[PDB]
Amino acid sequence: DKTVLDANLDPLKGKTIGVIGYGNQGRVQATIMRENGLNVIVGNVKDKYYELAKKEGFEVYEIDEAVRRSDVALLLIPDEVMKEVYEKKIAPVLQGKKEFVLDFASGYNVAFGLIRPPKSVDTIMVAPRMVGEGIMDLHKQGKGYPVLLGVKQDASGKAWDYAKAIAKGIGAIPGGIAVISSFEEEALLDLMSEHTWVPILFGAIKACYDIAVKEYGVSPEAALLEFYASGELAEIARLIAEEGIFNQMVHHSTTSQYGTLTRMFKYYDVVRRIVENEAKYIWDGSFAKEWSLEQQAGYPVFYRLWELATQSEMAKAEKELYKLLGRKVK
Amino acid sequence: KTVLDANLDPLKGKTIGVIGYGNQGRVQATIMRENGLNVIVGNVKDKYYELAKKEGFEVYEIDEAVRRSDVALLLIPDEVMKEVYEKKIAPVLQGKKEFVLDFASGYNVAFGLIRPPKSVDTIMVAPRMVGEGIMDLHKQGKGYPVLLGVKQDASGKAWDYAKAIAKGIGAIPGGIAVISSFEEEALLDLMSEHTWVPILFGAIKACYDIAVKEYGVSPEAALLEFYASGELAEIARLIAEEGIFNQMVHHSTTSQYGTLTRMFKYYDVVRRIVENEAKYIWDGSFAKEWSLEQQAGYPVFYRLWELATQSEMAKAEKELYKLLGRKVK
Amino acid sequence: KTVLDANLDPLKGKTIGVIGYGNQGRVQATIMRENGLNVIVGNVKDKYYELAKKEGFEVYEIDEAVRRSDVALLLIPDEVMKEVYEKKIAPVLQGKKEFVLDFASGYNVAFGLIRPPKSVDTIMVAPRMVGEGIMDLHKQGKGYPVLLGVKQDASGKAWDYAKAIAKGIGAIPGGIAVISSFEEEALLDLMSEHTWVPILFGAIKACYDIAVKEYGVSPEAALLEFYASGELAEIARLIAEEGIFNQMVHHSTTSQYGTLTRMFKYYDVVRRIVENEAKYIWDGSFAKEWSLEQQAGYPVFYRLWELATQSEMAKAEKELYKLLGRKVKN
Amino acid sequence: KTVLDANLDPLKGKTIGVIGYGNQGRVQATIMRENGLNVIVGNVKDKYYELAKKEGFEVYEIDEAVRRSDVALLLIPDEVMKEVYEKKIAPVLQGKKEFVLDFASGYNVAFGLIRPPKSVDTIMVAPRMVGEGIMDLHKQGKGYPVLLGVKQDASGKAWDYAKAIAKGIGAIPGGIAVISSFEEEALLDLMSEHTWVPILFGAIKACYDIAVKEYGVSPEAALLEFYASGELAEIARLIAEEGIFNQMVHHSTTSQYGTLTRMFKYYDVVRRIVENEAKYIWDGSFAKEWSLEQQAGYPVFYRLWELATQSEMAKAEKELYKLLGRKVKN
Ligand SMILES: NC(=O)C1=CN([C@@H]2O[C@H](COP(=O)(O)OP(=O)(O)OC[C@H]3O[C@@H](n4cnc5c(N)ncnc54)[C@H](OP(=O)(O)O)[C@@H]3O)[C@@H](O)[C@H]2O)C=CC1
Ligand SMILES: NC(=O)C1=CN([C@@H]2O[C@H](COP(=O)(O)OP(=O)(O)OC[C@H]3O[C@@H](n4cnc5c(N)ncnc54)[C@H](OP(=O)(O)O)[C@@H]3O)[C@@H](O)[C@H]2O)C=CC1
Ligand SMILES: NC(=O)C1=CN([C@@H]2O[C@H](COP(=O)(O)OP(=O)(O)OC[C@H]3O[C@@H](n4cnc5c(N)ncnc54)[C@H](OP(=O)(O)O)[C@@H]3O)[C@@H](O)[C@H]2O)C=CC1
Ligand SMILES: NC(=O)C1=CN([C@@H]2O[C@H](COP(=O)(O)OP(=O)(O)OC[C@H]3O[C@@H](n4cnc5c(N)ncnc54)[C@H](OP(=O)(O)O)[C@@H]3O)[C@@H](O)[C@H]2O)C=CC1
Ligand SMILES: O=C(O)C1(C(=O)O)CC1
Ligand SMILES: O=C(O)C1(C(=O)O)CC1
Ligand SMILES: O=C(O)C1(C(=O)O)CC1
Ligand SMILES: O=C(O)C1(C(=O)O)CC1
Ligand SMILES: O=C(O)C1(C(=O)O)CC1
Ligand SMILES: O=C(O)C1(C(=O)O)CC1
Ligand SMILES: [Mg+2]
Ligand SMILES: [Mg+2]
Ligand SMILES: [Mg+2]
Ligand SMILES: [Mg+2]
Ligand SMILES: [Mg+2]
Ligand SMILES: [Mg+2]
Ligand SMILES: [Mg+2]
Ligand SMILES: [Mg+2]
Repeated sequence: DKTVLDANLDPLKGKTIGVIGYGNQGRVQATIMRENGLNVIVGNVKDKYYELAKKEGFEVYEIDEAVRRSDVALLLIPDEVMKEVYEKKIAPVLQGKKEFVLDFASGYNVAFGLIRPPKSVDTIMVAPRMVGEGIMDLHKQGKGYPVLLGVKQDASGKAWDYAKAIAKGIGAIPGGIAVISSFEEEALLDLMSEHTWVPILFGAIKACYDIAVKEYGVSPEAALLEFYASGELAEIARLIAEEGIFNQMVHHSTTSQYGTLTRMFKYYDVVRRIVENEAKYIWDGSFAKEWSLEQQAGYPVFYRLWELATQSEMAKAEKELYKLLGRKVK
Repeated sequence: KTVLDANLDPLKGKTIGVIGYGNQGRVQATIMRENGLNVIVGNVKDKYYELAKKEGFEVYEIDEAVRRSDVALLLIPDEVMKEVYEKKIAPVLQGKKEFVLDFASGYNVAFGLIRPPKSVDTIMVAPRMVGEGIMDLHKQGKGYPVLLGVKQDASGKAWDYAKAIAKGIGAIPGGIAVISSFEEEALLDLMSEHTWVPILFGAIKACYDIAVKEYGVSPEAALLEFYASGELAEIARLIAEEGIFNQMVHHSTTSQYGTLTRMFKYYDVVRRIVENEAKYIWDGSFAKEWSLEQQAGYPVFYRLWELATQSEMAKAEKELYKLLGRKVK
Repeated sequence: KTVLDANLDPLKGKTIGVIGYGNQGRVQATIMRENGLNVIVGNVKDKYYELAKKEGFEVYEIDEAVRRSDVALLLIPDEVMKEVYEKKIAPVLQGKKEFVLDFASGYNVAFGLIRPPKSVDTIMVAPRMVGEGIMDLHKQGKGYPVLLGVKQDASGKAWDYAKAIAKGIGAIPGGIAVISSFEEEALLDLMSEHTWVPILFGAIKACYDIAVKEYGVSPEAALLEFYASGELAEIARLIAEEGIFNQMVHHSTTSQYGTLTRMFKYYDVVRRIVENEAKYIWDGSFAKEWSLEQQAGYPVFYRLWELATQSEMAKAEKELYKLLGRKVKN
Repeated sequence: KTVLDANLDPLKGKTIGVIGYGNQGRVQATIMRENGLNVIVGNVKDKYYELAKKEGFEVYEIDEAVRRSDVALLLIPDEVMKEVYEKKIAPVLQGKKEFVLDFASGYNVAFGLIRPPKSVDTIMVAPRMVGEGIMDLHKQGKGYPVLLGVKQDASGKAWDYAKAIAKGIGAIPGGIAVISSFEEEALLDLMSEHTWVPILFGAIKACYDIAVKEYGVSPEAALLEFYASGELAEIARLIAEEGIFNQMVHHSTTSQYGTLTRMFKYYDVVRRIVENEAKYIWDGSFAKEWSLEQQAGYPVFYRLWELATQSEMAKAEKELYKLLGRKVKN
């Protein structure tokens, strides 16, 4: 229903695009838009990334200089420090604008109300659902990739004619898929993966090791070679991506199939209660209050939990094994 | 403990017979063919025989391979090793005054489903690898890990065989080889297929069923974030080659902080899950669950593919790939 | 939705192979011979054969019969069908190019105990009827209900057969036919024999064990009120004729008020009894319970008669029938 | 294990910069000037300066002092050390090639609130003493205990400094010095101010609130038995001289038996109180609780003073001291 695959590039012919940020994002969406023939500029603080970006012909300006030069901008800076740069530099300028847009990449700072643009402005979202550099490994092929789209304010009548038209210029369409969503759904799916099935994976290996070694008499050097020092995860995911999450398992054996399914439906009702509680804790914005306060205090907890992980009983006896193998490692 | 090398000299004058020619047969066979070792093959005559007839091997019947040789590698599955030991092979091994029997994975020994005689030496060589990449890793000359173990020894040299085998299947020198048992491997090679495999698939199934049903989300987008992307295919490449707690410097703090605060918040539940799942295996209460299913007709095994492959998630995933250009089943 | 009629020509010009001649075999058999149709009768040779040879039918052996015919009605139980498909029939069915295998109870398909090949059609025709009365009804001319379903179709005409068979077994036109699956066939045909059958027998056993041993009642009277009378037939005949909430006007309000006030007071308990009993069947965790019992020697099945048939209730029941003149136990 | 002595030459030939002149600054300061050592005294100028200029010391401003010297003893609280490192000092320390920063309480390091650079050594020297009695002890000649630790070393001599400092502050030889970390420094220094301090004050508050309001007791007597007398000091002086399980022979059996029978009856409850109170510190979930309070305006710390100082106990205590002649509240 909401599938979107093609859209014209005609609105932007005659409009300036101001890229913001030149991190490991800006070098991708800007370049794919440069060799697609659109007058585009760049804005950053001056560091190694400007000197790099000075070696590429880009018309780098200061930030507030670009955002009075241009017509639209792709605010490709992290979800951490977009608040300071909108509050301090940019937003006192946008009242000097009357026909303008502000294209975001991660809506953590909109759906939770941390930033509030005015009403004479259009806001949109263009989120690559892709690692970001693999795009450059793929865009040469002419095969695009998925994106996401959304709107907060449309005080110009043509928010969608911009958003649908942007994705055609960053190598996403025609050739891939473009999906229609909001910011409120953008931040949830972007967060619920970083809260629910990521740590519960790392939380099990930590407890399939702490049970195999300290209780059941197992060699530490072997316990890791079965969990996550082999090509299991490195190729379980490639198969899930290209075949089907419930269609790869014919490749494995029945002893691997039967034990999986009998225990997947046996624990669907105790990760449900983990996720329901972890989504209500985000839908209500009770995570921004947790993460926005940590930046004020000095990162006191974020500093400790690295020193428990990186000094535990697993990493200690893992760090030696890679020394006994010869990997590229700490 | 670790072994990193051992001479191939015990196995210059004895016959190796590999059984099975499947995902693992060709690779431990071919590598030992190019390493100067008179080796043979034994199987039923089928499509895997036919190319194996096109490869110069002495592909023979099973019990003829085992009156011929004194050593063999029984690379057949953990399911139907029992039928072939009780029926075809084991009545022969009484007629072998000395022999060695090299298993691959010890699901059929540590649980006592098979019991070789006492005039025999049992050993173990388990590739901890994907299986096919080993051949690409034989050409390179970079080996891979293995596991070793013993059930019964009546030669004083159960180890000089096992250590010396792994030198000849492209595992060492260049990789390592770790010392374990059958009892320890059938746990690690099962407790992965019980604990962190399903609880992964059990969360996506409930991070979707909560997003579409209760929170008003597009189905086509819910899949593009979880596991239809390039994400999952490279968070493993980094965990494998950098460190499970050292990839995270690449992500941002919004991705690091939410992870760690919730990993230590749930270590006391997946611990409580795995304790139950290990006691349900250490006591052999899984072989009784899996050996009975084979005897009934696979009745539960047949249903649970029919729920997974007809659920609310796969229905809308099976179509999104049609909107990308990938196959369907 | 609702089927009422279909042709009969898709089966004319073709042979039908009746398998089994039990208390259901003869019914669908004779009705199709009374309709003038070339049908054969495959069986093992016992008293049912010598009977079945006195009835004019042609008998061949099973693997000869299913070869001779074009479709067959495998009217053998759900218990020893697995042995006869595995041993005799199924090695023959690869020697055919179009064929059908008409089942009666799909307990042996939906649970995957049998798996027919790819070049074959599978269907279901379940008489939802007493079975014996159908002969008492074919001498009347009014049909009866059936059920229909498909497991696989490789002819494009899995339905023009199934819809057409039911007209030939005295079910339509005049009754109806309902469209379902095998997966729904076994559930409804099992949820009755798990949920409201035993809970009925489980209450009488506990309305007797409470009236005699705790409240001082004559045993000869406790049975005359529960189930020594035909009053249940006057609840069943009326429920079949009038309506399960319309047979109660015929009773009095003292019988209505106590019923309804307690039907809704316990709907929230038999719900939980049934939810557990349906999840224990949908997942196939009953075939594993019933297919193992056959393999052990029927050890539990043998005991539970000797508790029922030697209990406190049947003892004092078996004598009261001797004190009436009904069939005391053979 | 147990340190008892070390050299003093690694600091001779190098200046020492005393920061802070509080009730701890003067002590380690004067003892090092009494030992004939070139030391300076960096401070803000207040009554502690004018004092500190009357004592002969050289005062410079902070960023002038820490520039002048080679090492410094940052004897300022754990509360406003973050502001002075962030604002003044730390931008200077990149202009040095070898330096040391000797702390006193590692609440501001182990919780990551401060992060010194890579070209710097960090150490810990914690007086485990009242602090004022050290001057009463330096006029005696007997030293006292300390603690030692390291956060980073880039000289190979993080220990020949730390071991050597403690000899210069009247701690060794004659006392001892113990080897620990910052992470253990803050825990033991906090677990005492969380666990056995309040549970003491929490019992007297509930041995008074039960004796007066429920069991009919004179308020003027309930205090004279608990803590109006020096009997606590007669329990503390003896525990320091004799042994925490050897001060009890001096008491009677009625005082011995009731103690021990109830110490082991409640060891399994204060265990659970402390396990929760240590996991709430090891994870740094206290700095997030204390660093936020400073930002809001101290709203809770103002209230909980007004409940204690207006309670039912202090009211009738503040008058009894007026009825004795001790320091009634200022
Ligand atoms: N796994 C991941 O982390 C992935 C994230 N993404 C998204 O893709 C993009 C990632 O590109 P990446 O290159 O990783 O971004 P980086 O963080 O790598 O670079 C950030 C950019 O912002 C500038 N910058 C950083 N901090 C500040 C600051 N405090 N004040 C001002 N400017 C600052 C940087 O330096 P200068 O200004 O000198 O250039 C640079 O241009 C982001 O939008 C991210 O959300 C999507 C997929 C993968
Ligand atoms: N899954 C993996 O990647 C890993 C596998 N292993 C172990 O190695 C072995 C691999 O098993 P798998 O890869 O499944 O082998 P395959 O299923 O890949 O091939 C099966 C082989 O066994 C023969 N075979 C199959 N069924 C029968 C039977 N019923 N009777 C007789 N012969 C039969 C086949 O035909 P023919 O007889 O004509 O050859 C073929 O040679 C297992 O022991 C497994 O534990 C080790 C590490 C990981
Ligand atoms: N209970 C009912 O009223 C209902 C019945 N049905 C279905 O109709 C069928 C009725 O089965 P049922 O009534 O039990 O049949 P019967 O028990 O009435 O008669 C059994 C038939 O099967 C043959 N037979 C029995 N055991 C074997 C065996 N071990 N090997 C070979 N042949 C055997 C018998 O002998 P021979 O082969 O010599 O004839 C006879 O023909 C079932 O599928 C049931 O689900 C449908 C609706 C309700
Ligand atoms: N309190 C105790 O029971 C003991 C504490 N300690 C430890 O030793 C140190 C003692 O701290 P404390 O005794 O509280 O020091 P004091 O409170 O005794 O004196 C405070 C010192 O710091 C300076 N100062 C106070 N506030 C500020 C400020 N906001 N900005 C700049 N300078 C300031 C004061 O004025 P100026 O700068 O003008 O001198 C003075 O020199 C801490 O590290 C503590 O952990 C050691 C033993 C016992
Ligand atoms: O915000 C994040 O961390 C991303 C994710 O969805 O994983 C990259 C966008
Ligand atoms: O079938 C199994 O047991 C294997 C596993 O991955 O655990 C392949 C070896
Ligand atoms: O035996 C069975 O399964 C039947 C039932 O009534 O449930 C007769 C069909
Ligand atoms: O037998 C019945 O149904 C009666 C009732 O109304 O309770 C006694 C008449
Ligand atoms: O810093 C603290 O909190 C101290 C304590 O009372 O334990 C003074 C040392
Ligand atoms: O106050 C006490 O503890 C005494 C006792 O005998 O218990 C008087 C000494
Ligand atoms: Mg994210
Ligand atoms: Mg993610
Ligand atoms: Mg496995
Ligand atoms: Mg595995
Ligand atoms: Mg039934
Ligand atoms: Mg029924
Ligand atoms: Mg303290
Ligand atoms: Mg203290």
